[PDB]
Amino acid sequence: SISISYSTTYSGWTVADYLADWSAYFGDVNHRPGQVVDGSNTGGFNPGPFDGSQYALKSTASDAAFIAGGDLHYTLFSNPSHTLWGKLDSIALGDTLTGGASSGGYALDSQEVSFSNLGLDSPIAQGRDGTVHKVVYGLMSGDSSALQGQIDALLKAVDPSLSINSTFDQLAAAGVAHATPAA
Ligand code: MH0
Repeated sequence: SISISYSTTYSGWTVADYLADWSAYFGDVNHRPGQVVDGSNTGGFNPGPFDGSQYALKSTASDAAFIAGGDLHYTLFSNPSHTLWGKLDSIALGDTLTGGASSGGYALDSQEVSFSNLGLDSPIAQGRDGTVHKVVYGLMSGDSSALQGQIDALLKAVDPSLSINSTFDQLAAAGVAHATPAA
């Protein structure tokens, strides 16, 4: 089942609350045609350059950041172009990236919430319509709807009473979430 870790700072928050709020701070890095010309809004893979167990990206509006974990692959200019696909196990959200390929891996200085054991696997054949692509490109572009939908489906798979409109606390009571110390 999905496993969620959250700082007790967000006790009382719903998952949807938090994601909407995080997305508001992160904004949109404008990773769009004609608007990616350097490393300021690409993010990066570990080990990379185009494949990794992690992909990480910091906001260009704030120091909000996320890390996607799993077995991940970006097609860049090969077909289907600009598609992230593969296995997505985790999404970790917070503030300020640290580390990298040459540091033992990426991490967040403040990791606020993470979602793991997502069990998502999108084949390259699905192109940008794959769930993995939609989830991560959504986050990059200021739209966490895809992530929210997937989390909601995973929670309801555990029990139909669970939701992204559940508080983190309720999800902990249900055995899916685990509180970590204040942020
Ligand atoms: C190797 C650097 C690099 C990384 C890392 C990178 C990471 C990501 N990308 Fe993405 N991306 C990179 C280099 C580009 C460029 C250079 C362009 C601009 C293409 C153009 O101007 O026609 C771009 N990406 C453009 C895109 C576009 C726009 C394509 C279009 O509308 O035609 C999407 C959807 C995209 N990416 C997805 C992603 C996703 C998802 C990730 C996360 C893995």
